[PDB]
Amino acid sequence: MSFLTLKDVDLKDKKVLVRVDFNVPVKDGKVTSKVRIEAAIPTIQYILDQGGAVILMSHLGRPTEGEYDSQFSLEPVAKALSEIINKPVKFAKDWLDGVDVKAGEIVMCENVRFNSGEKKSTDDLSKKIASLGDVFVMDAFATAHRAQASTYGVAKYIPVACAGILLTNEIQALEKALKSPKKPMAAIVGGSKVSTKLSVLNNLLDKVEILIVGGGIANTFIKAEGFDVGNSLYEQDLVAEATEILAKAKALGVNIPVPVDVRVAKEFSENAQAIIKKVSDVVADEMILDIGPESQKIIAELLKSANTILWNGPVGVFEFDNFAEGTKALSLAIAQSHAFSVAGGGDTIAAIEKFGIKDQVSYISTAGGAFLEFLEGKKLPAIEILKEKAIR
Ligand SMILES: Nc1ncnc2c1ncn2[C@@H]1O[C@H](COP(=O)(O)OP(=O)(O)O)[C@@H](O)[C@H]1O
Repeated sequence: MSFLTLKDVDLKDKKVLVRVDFNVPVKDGKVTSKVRIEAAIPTIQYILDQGGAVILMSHLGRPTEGEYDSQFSLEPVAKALSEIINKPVKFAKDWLDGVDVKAGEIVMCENVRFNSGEKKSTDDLSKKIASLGDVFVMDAFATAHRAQASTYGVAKYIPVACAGILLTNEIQALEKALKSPKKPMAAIVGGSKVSTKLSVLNNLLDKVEILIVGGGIANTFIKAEGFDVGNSLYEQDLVAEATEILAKAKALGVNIPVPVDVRVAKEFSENAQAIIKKVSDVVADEMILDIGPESQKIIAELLKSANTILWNGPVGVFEFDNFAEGTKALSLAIAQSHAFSVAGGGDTIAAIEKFGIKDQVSYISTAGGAFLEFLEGKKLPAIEILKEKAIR
């Protein structure tokens, strides 16, 4: 609401520049997944119906700035879009000098990342991009955490800057979980290290009633509670930090359900056999690879009560069937909850696909760092410039 959306701007007979996420996997000049191209169809369709000309801008892969590289050209993506849309898509390689388009037509620019000044958002390149159209639309959330000429700089100099369909929905789903969640609110933070999720843990610790820690993160908390972890993956350096997190959670009346029991193994492979053990019975030679059935029950209880769920990780190495029970019971609890659920991160997405509960999750973010920076409570430069340019 703080920024303008597609419905708040005049798109009739205007050159409309759209920053999309067409960072799709390519193999031998052919797209192996069309998911992200299918996602931006409503945004493209809407502009076309309003009477404007669409100018698509995107990044692909990791090319070196200031150089052209055919293995990262958006040419196969332009052909892929024309197939899905059924509408002709002109591919512009000389788009910076000029772009020629007529209402009802779609034009695909060559990869932005080739241009000098893109990563640093140079005012030189930002003004050149802004001069190509009348309105700027930002539809690529996965890149909203980076200030770049085609995600941030163009919005400074273009006459009109707004947010597209995908970006408006992503910010709305995330803000419905973070800014003012219907209580109770439960967050699940799982991963290999407390260090990589510390900022997520400190930001959520203030906004939730339930904070479930999982995997390597949970193991560090098990060590903080005084229990022996043996050969389990944990960060010794952060034990003092996780000890403080448990103290602040106590003071703020947050339920951090540290596992009461675990599933331990003597080998890290898909052939190892689970041994259900109380947290206090972990031997030196053993490693915690999943939670126990008592810890699953505690989690299922707490998520049944919740009206908002924020899921960022598993509770076990679910890639191993013998250590998948914990993440299965967690996924099934989230599915049964009917709470507004927001999921993000690769393991969470793999857990959702493996346990086939994708429909039963209200929102699934496919963003990486952009999703994590938002969960950390940080300002996303692409979003902030749209807020400024929305003021009248
Ligand atoms: N008990 C555990 N011990 C070791 N590794 C685990 C355990 N539980 C889960 N993992 C694995 O650790 C990885 C989590 O790392 P991370 O990349 O931070 O997760 P994400 O970024 O998707 O939230 C996952 O691959 C997960 O399967």
